[PDB]
Amino acid sequence: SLPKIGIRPVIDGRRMGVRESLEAQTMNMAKATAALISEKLRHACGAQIECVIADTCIAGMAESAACEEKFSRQNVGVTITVTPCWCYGSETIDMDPLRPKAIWGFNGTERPGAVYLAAALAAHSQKGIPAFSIYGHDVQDADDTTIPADVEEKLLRFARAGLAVASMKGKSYLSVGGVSMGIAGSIVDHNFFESWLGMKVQAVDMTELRRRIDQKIYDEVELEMALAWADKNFRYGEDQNAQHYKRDEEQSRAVLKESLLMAMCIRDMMQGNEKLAEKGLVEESLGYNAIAAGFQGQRHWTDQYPNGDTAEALLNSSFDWNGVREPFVVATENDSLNGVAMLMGHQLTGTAQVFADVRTYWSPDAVERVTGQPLTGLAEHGIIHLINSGSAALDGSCQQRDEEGKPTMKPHWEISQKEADACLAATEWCPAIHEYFRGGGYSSRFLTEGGVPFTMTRVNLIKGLGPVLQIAEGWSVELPKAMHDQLDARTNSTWPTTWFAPRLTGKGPFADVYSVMANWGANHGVLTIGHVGADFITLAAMLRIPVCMHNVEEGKIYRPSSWAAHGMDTEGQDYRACQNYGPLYK
Amino acid sequence: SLPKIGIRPVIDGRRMGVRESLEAQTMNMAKATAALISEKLRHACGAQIECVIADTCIAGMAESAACEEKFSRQNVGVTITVTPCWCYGSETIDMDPLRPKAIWGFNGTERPGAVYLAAALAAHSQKGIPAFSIYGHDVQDADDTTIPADVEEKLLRFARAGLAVASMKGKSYLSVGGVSMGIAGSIVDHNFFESWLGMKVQAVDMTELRRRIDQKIYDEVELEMALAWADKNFRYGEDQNAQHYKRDEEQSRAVLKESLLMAMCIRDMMQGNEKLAEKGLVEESLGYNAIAAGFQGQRHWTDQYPNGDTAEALLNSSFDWNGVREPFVVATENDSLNGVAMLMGHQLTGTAQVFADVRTYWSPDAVERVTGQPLTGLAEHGIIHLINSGSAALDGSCQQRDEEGKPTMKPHWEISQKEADACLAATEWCPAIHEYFRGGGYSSRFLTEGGVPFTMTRVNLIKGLGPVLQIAEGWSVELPKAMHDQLDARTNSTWPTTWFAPRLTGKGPFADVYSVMANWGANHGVLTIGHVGADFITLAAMLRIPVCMHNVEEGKIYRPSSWAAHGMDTEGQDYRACQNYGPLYK
Amino acid sequence: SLPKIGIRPVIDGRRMGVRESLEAQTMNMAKATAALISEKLRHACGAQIECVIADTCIAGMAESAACEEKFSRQNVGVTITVTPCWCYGSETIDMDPLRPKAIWGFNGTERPGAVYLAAALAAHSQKGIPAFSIYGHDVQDADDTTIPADVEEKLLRFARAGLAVASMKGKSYLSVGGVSMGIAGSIVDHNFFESWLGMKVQAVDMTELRRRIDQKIYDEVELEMALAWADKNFRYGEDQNAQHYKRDEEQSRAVLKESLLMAMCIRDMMQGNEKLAEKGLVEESLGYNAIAAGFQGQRHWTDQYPNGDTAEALLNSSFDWNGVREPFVVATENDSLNGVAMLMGHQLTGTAQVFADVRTYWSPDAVERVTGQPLTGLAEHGIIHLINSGSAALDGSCQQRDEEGKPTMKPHWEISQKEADACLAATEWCPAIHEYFRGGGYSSRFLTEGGVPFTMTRVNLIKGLGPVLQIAEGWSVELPKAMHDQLDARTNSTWPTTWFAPRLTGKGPFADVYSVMANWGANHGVLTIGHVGADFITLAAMLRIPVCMHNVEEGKIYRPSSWAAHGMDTEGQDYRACQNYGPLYK
Ligand SMILES: [Mn+2]
Ligand SMILES: [Mn+2]
Ligand SMILES: [Mn+2]
Repeated sequence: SLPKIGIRPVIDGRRMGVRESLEAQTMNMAKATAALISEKLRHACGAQIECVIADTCIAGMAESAACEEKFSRQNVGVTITVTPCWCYGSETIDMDPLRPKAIWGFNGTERPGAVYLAAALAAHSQKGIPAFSIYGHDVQDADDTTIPADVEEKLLRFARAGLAVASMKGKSYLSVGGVSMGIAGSIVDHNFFESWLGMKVQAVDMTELRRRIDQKIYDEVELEMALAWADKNFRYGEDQNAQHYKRDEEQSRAVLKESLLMAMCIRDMMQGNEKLAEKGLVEESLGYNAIAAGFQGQRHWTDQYPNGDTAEALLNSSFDWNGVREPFVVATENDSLNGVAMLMGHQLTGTAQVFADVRTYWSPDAVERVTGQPLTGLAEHGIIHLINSGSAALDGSCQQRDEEGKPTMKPHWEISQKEADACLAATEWCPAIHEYFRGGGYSSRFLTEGGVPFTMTRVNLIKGLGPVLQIAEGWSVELPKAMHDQLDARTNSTWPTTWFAPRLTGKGPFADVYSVMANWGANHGVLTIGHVGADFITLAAMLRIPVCMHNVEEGKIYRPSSWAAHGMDTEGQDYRACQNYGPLYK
Repeated sequence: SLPKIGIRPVIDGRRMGVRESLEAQTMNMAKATAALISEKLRHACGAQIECVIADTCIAGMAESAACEEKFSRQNVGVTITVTPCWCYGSETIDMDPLRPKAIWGFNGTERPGAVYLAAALAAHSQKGIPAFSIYGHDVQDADDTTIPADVEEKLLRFARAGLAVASMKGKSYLSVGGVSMGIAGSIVDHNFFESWLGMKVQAVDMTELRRRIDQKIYDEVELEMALAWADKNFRYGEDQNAQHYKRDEEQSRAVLKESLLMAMCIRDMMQGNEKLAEKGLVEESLGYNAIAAGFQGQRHWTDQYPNGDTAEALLNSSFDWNGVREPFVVATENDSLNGVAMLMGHQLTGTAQVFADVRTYWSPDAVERVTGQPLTGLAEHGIIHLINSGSAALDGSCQQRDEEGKPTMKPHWEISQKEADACLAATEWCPAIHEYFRGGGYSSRFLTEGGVPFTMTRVNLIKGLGPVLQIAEGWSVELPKAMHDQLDARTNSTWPTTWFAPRLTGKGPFADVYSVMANWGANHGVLTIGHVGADFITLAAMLRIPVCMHNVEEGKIYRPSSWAAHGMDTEGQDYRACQNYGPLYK
Repeated sequence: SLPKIGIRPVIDGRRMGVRESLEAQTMNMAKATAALISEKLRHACGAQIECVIADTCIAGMAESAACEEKFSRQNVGVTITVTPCWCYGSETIDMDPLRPKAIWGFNGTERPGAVYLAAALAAHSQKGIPAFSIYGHDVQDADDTTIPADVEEKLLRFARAGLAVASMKGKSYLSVGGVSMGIAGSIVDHNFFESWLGMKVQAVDMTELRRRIDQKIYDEVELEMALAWADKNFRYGEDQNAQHYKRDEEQSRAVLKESLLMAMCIRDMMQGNEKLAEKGLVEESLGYNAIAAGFQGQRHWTDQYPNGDTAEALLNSSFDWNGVREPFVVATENDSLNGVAMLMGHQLTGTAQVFADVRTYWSPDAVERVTGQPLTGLAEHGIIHLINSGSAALDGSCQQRDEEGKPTMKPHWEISQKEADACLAATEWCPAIHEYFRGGGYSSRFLTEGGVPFTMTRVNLIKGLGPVLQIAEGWSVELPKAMHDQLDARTNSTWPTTWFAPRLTGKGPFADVYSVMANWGANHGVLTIGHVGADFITLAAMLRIPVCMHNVEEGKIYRPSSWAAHGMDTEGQDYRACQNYGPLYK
């Protein structure tokens, strides 16, 4: 049952003509705002956002409380309060501390909603319930129905981030296994998930994965459909293994089968499968109500059974053998923390999220030193090498194209069947190397097209301080083939690659590309299509996660009004305010 | 809408006949629970309590999730989880912080439900979401359908209290005027109502009340119905005023009219009146969505107009000219902290609450000196005089008799109109003394019957500590008329009276009657009928208000299990645990 | 390298003869202490305790600085300062915050040790580093070298506990699996182990155990030995499974084989096995450096592979197919918190530890109702069924016997091989009930001999409060054969049983037997032989873990001096002391 947005039309309660004068414009402003969001935006799942409107305009507590009754029955997880006139501050505001809120005041003189806004905001900050401000840059006339650029931008950025918050609430992270090679992020912090995101964590031991394959706790016909799809579509790459370690044709397909079964069995665990009920396996059918998940893999799975690379790549992809669909969020090396970043990215943009190891920083001096060539253009100042250990969403090739014909990544509802297969055609599946993946496996190798805007994000936990976010907006570069193959042969050529250059501000961590990587707080990161830092920043305020690091333009910063009271400085305000309000849910 | 109780039947997840073998009993047990609550309990307003059972038994996150969706659209604000078997702990618990919750495990051996209870509870306190334990004293045979008596007490005590938490949530306290005569409780701490109770505060200047009377903003037909009704029933008391400050009948009619108007205009303010819409006054029709109020009175109102003595009495009573109805909660002198006690007591009992000033402690030495005869029986160790400034719930006369035919106060739905008139028959209406109340008034004078159990409660705000709760289970007593008459003349004989004897423990404040007076945290207190200390204590723990003074036996103290982990000592664990979890809402 | 005990003799600084008088006495008293300790105490593993003395006698900063670097060199985890004279306080105290320290002032008149003790403690508590205080009631003459009874208890109790804290520092807890059946204790909290105990947690997925048994990563020679032993010594009980679920003998051989192979494999993982390195399995030969360990089992392993009933039971015993050894600590269901109470139990007593489900409380009324008979003697007031879900240290049969020939448990170095076979011939190996344990297994069933004194303990984590300790001293009982069989039948007759009865104080949780269970913090607990509540209380205090529940007479309560400054109440002092000082390690 999807969350909804609740519009609260708010009004001057005084009569003898004043209320009746204002009613129509007020409710129409409400309607306007439903209209704007519902057409402009979608859930990440794909569905149409349903906005709920109060039965009458609110001018005080009786009317205000009817709305709450109407909203609770209707699962509203966000609200916007809209008005063109002055109304009675604290009597009319929304006091539920759990939901993100925003106040839109019509910037006018004849209709001075802007005035009420600043007062209703001051009530919010005084009662410890922060709210966002929507304030038009230019005074409009009282007979105008248009919505300016700025207002619409905020209205939408707000709603984009509010629907993310409410979508996580009440849902599960599924931890298939636990700690992978002492990686911090795989030490799943149930209190972080419960207190900040409002999630439950379900832990499942990887023998549960094994059990499902063996005891035939999957859809047997789907396996054949999957394999059929696998055969027609999968272009294989070079085996790189030592000769005595190679696998014959029959062994190679048993690996492949298992790999596919793992993908299937994980999905069955995350979201359930009615077919297993029919098949009689009634217990296993319900799933763990999980919108994100991790798979440990190394060391203990991959030292005997096939690595999860295929399964991870297919589940993070927008498409598979059953057609196009909304991508899953499955973290490799069970990196619950990178999964959070993915899950936010997913819910903010509706697109596939590229899991990525932050492998190498290529210094301009260093690249001249081994390729003989110069880093040129976007890579002038240095390059960074994003390359996961055998898995990534296939959407990352960027064979998807926009309307202007440039390479990009897109929502699942915007994706035609031809673009699905085009992305497969960019993908060669190289066997895993047996010293590390003794059970075998297949990598998904691709190269992300150059010149794509990307947002590198990461969430870390810092003892004594809590969770923090890191952001680095940038671009993928496309190096000369001569240079590329030699840095690729240099690293791990079996694996998917992305060349990333980050926007520099010449300040602090973004002074030079070196320090960007040097101030990263983990070996992993998530790549989200686009420049979305401004949207990420707003979500981190809503969760009261401060941002230790970002290159987003100061003008673009959008947070609850309460934050500005915590200081003029954009960074300093964030730590005090986050400390103040603390986690949302407990 | 009214709040509902969610019942969560929880079950072992495994099949092969295991879940099957239990579904029946586990479902039957939720139904038995909802039935009992629904039969033996009512809302404070007299409505039937609905209960919502989960669609399926719960064994994991997915079923648990669907219970939540069901519960959210159904306005449930209390849960009880029931099981007769072991289940999967943290997967199956209710996670919402803002709801009171309980767990009831079947004390069986074939059915080891208490073994899940113990694990679930440990889960709760590890995850900072405390919950109540319901464990039956005696092992029960698997086929037994009956609910033990000790289990019934706990279930009901929990429901009774939980409903009160959920009833206050989102309602208003209407403060009519500001501070009265420097009384701390008249400084309305808006944050306390928000954070602790989940209510809001509406402030109305008393000029508004004047305005309604001036501009005839009230159902005019009602007024002559009121006035008619009083003329038929109101006894009158001697004018203890001076000769020059006495009033001719014409003047007296003016105050009584006004005294009865205030009752109606305050009531109309608190909840609203559709008649006012019908007469064109659509703004005033609505009300402030208020379940409690307070009226300032002195000095600024009582120095010109008639005091609220009469209004307050009738409003807090369980009947008026329109017959027997659920009482209101209006605080004399705008004592919002006496308001809260009144509110809490009323929600726990359904009955009317007696506002009292805590006027005199009469020593046994002191009584013998002024009357020549000693206090005897229940008054053996001292008496405390409880007498409010002119007002009190007429039901406080205790003219009502119960099933065994002895003095009491019943929930309004067990009040026959015949009894209603007996409480009016024992009340004499006496004029206000002019020097204090210049605008005059009438004061409901009655004498409470002896031997009636009472609990006396107060809430107080201690800066740097928060809200605290005082409780004192005791008896009202009858004194010999000669004795009573002397002590009434010294104090105020136009004012209603109750002679209170607190039950002693011989320890702390309850070592003697003097100490009970001397520790009481304010000049005002509240009388709830019967011995309801246990219910208050439970309610207090649900709201995380520590209890600082009580004479309830140690076995009766019922609180979440987490409390026990903060220490064996019932006073020590309470402060520490209350310090830990803090106010419920923010 | 085990920790050592550092003994500090301290002396009056001043020379000119007086110092020189005391030097002989001062260190003769320190050598007595080192002799007393190493005579009456041994390490839990069996080794003799090594007491390092300071090279000189300490009288100022200079000598005390030498003594530390010597003490750092020798691995002392505990210090005991002794003296028979005045010395210079702030100059002579051990200042290392991590080591648990005690000070032993001699009670003489010519030799004023008492005075030094108070000034030293005062300096300690003023400098934030609590220490214990040893003081004899009765005064002794300076020529007397014998050490009195009461000083002996305080020295032994201190060193016994300080060694516990010392032995756990830097060691690891091995988590074989993740969360078991949503049990809080099996959500291993890494930061608890680290901060409070100075331990690490190593997480291994249960698939790694699979690999070791499938790829023969074990000693195959021992395996045959084990099977041989198993055939010779194992008695079997009857199969209580359904017929269609009964295993034939070919299957029962494999199930047994793997159960035993689990034992061996889990051991290897904990401490290393060098036979493996010879065998070319060098990486698996090191192990994880573990002094406790949890095994998850349900649900994921037990739904396809044989359970750990047998393995757990054999590892936690004081003997196996290689004869008598220091028992291991393996927690069933990966309940790490029960593991911690086992670890503590073990370190303090050197015995085996019994892991229990706190399954049923049998009120007198209940036992009369069902058996027709009444409980009697120690069982007079109630009885609590302690029964683990398949596995328990076989020592728990209490077939081992003491000097007088009374039932008991002994540390592994006082257990005759004849005794171990006694313990084993009390057992019968019942096959696992198929529907809970699909994979099979063998549940070690015995009946604990009555009259034995026992201590039940538990550790819980409370959000906002941190860890806490539960203690209940009592005895096991022996009921009439007829009564036992009625009670056992309906419960779980294939599983090991212990009838426990807690000493009642009349107060709080120990007012009666119902309360004991009712306030118990989890489904699980640990049985440690005898009445060692006094020991756990002392170890808790060194560990800064409040004691929320205990029935130890307060005469025996022994904690650091600083505690006394936090109040007279033996409970309030504790919570305040623990919140002040908090975890030893970060
Ligand atoms: Mn990696
Ligand atoms: Mn008063
Ligand atoms: Mn158990």
